[PDB]
Amino acid sequence: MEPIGRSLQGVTGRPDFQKRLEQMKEKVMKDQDVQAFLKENEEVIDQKMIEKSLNKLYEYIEQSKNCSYCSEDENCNNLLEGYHPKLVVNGRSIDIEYYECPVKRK
Ligand SMILES: [Zn+2]
Repeated sequence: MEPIGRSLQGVTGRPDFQKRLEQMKEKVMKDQDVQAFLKENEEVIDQKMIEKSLNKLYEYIEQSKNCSYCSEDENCNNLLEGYHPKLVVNGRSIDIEYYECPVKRK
């Protein structure tokens, strides 16, 4: 009833960096596309892979999920316009590839 080795002990190393870290960590695990991709490739992806590819997954959700080739969102700065970003597992790292907007097909 009395855990002698309580793991609830914060390491003294906690700069504002960790505040970003925990924020983005949650933010990534808060996006709907991420949920779908996670379970899609959960057999391949590991927890650590997520934290390693954190930057990618966070940049993924932060950018335009859609594209102006379909949406009238002119306020979204897209350079890979005509495409949409999707996550892909490449070895031990998760990358962001663009697939062509299906709206190009009628
Ligand atoms: Zn589109």
